[PDB]
Amino acid sequence: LDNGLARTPTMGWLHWERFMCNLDCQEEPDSCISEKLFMEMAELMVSEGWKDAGYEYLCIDDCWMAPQRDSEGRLQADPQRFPHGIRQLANYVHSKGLKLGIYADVGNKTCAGFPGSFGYYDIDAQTFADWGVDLLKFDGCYCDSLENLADGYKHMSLALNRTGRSIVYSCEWPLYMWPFQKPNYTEIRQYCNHWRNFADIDDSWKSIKSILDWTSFNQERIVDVAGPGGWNDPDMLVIGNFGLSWNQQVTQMALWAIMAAPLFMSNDLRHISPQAKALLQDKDVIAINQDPLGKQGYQLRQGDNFEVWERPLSGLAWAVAMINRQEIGGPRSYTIAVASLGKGVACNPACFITQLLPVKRKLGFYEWTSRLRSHINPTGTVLLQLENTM
Amino acid sequence: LDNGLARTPTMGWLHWERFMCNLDCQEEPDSCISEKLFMEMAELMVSEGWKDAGYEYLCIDDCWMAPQRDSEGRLQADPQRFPHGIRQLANYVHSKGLKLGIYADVGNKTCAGFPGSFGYYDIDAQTFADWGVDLLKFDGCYCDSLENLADGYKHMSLALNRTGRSIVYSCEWPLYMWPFQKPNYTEIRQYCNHWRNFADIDDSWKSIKSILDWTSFNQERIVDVAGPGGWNDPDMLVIGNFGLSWNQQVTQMALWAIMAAPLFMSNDLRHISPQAKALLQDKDVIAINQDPLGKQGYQLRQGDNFEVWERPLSGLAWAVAMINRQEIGGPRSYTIAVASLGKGVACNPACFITQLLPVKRKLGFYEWTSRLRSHINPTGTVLLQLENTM
Repeated sequence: LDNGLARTPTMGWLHWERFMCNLDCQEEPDSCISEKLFMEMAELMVSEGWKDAGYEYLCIDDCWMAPQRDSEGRLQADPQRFPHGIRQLANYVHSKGLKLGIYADVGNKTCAGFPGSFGYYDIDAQTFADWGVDLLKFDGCYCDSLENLADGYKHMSLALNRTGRSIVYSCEWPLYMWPFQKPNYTEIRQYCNHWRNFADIDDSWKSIKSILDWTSFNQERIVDVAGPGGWNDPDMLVIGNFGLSWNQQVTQMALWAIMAAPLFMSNDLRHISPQAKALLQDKDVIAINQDPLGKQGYQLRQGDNFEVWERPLSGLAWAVAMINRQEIGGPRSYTIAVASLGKGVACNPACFITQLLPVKRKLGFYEWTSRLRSHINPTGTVLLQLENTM
Repeated sequence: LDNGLARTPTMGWLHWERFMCNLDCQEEPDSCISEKLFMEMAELMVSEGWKDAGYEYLCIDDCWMAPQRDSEGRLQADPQRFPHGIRQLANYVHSKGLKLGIYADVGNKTCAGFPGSFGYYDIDAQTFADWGVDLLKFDGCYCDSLENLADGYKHMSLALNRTGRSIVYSCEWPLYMWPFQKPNYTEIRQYCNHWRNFADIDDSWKSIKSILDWTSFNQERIVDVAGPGGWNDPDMLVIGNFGLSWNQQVTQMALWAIMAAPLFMSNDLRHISPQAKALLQDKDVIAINQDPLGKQGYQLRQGDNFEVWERPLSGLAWAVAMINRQEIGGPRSYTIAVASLGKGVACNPACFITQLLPVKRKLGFYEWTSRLRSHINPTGTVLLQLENTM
């Protein structure tokens, strides 16, 4: 989508995975989906230099809206949970130098069961533009057919442009299209700033394995189309929570960088290990995700429970990631010919590799003839960055 | 097994999960199964007060032996990897105040492919007793029938007593009996200090889930036989490595305690997060595992992705463990009537509950009538200990 936006993969925070559809502010006023929660996440994104580090988009997901529409046919925030409404919430967020996402659904309802947008795209866009929204996540629950779905996504996309406001448009289109026929990715790219491809993420290594595995098994399909203004979305960063171990969290952050994926954390910024904050804010790592070139990485090699992934960067740099998939034993040793690495370009004649993760130790100079030996952790990843002599 | 040993569940360290069958001391001298490894683990068990904390058995698993037997028909250490042999290694360990485990296999071979003990039980026991072995793990690979397997386990047990030395006898008997018929647990209890019931553990929550689930799906069978001198073995502690998050590691430690399991660590004592150490050495928690009573705990309640486990202790105490099995969202609240707890005894009339894990906060006094409210982390467990007013 050529709205001149998402020129690099969007970074921000999205409530869904961690905060789900919680409507109880009796007994749990803390996880409750309410302004006080966004207002507090906003307040914090500033304090702990998430914003400094590049996360700009405070995103609301499903369950913000009241049971039904008002008198004019418009949506509204839930009266009791967003007493002040969105215009004001937006307002507040902006003031802290941030940007606001909201969520809606192509069909007759959101996935939560709340009002959908079928028949209302024109009006609904306007509302959003009106409130000062900066990003919209459109979901695909509850709709007739692929015909309709395909049209809603398009029609909504058009509408948002018509409102004349910059709004990052994040679509769940492709996901809903299987298994009814592969999606035309070039089509979607023309309408969406980014798109959800596979299942939902939850707090598990299983989840992560399977997203990686699927993105992996499907690369020709998707790796090529990705580029400035239109990214593949493998889903949120769950680093921070309860499900993944350290090496597994590095596996995520490393592979979301290789993937030129958007980076929306779903976690609780109010209680977060300080080493999860460390990872999630790694400059060099974020820079890889954010590489201005925008070419999406891919899986090079596979087998003996190891995976090799690599991504071309600007200035003849590359990122390489080695995952250990063996969930037993201790850290394993792995070696590749530095020549079979960055297409055979990076390290001809000479190479400068700094390991970025899990540590950031500079390894030396590597000859075109040289081999890279490295030790990987069970379920972890080694992420390296390569430079040239040139 | 009435050898007056394992009167509480054995604590030590076993190489297998973390170190597996690693024979390359060329390129990996550090994981290589070698005396230097045990020597060094021994060295460290003392330094970092693993021994202080209760872990006493330094255990060798598969792959310590030479390709075949010597001239007299005895086993022998691999010449190159155990230049000094076992008698000396044993010796060294004892001096540090520790006890030495070894591994052998009922059939024609070990699982690694190395020499089995079919036809050699009598001699082989003697060899072990000779070296100063304090524990034997007998495995069940490569043998004809249940007929034979059943006999080897018995015969070996007999033989070890005959040597006249104290040797903890750790059997893999029941495991090799399915799916060929349920095992007679009373029978096994007469010959083994403890026994492996389910599949092998690896570094994953999957593994942990599935052991828990299976032990749980099978309690009547096994829960009741366990007592002093004869324990159910759900396999090693993998806390310390790469696979499990914090809350998952607490789930293991808590649950292995409830399960009156032996505690054999398989991790690298040389590189270990210092908060994995904390947990692994939690006195209070260790206590529960070692409760002198020796009644094994069990799963009380189940569902809505929660689990309730409890164990009777001495002096009318009980441990309760609550597991949150839901791998999405945030921490959940759970409540039980304190009355429905320790069979209804514990907290009649009154109750003193201190949470042991994941923190060790004292909660108040609880009335017989009282409810326990608690909040569990996705994939975590809350471990509570309950005392009486009496």
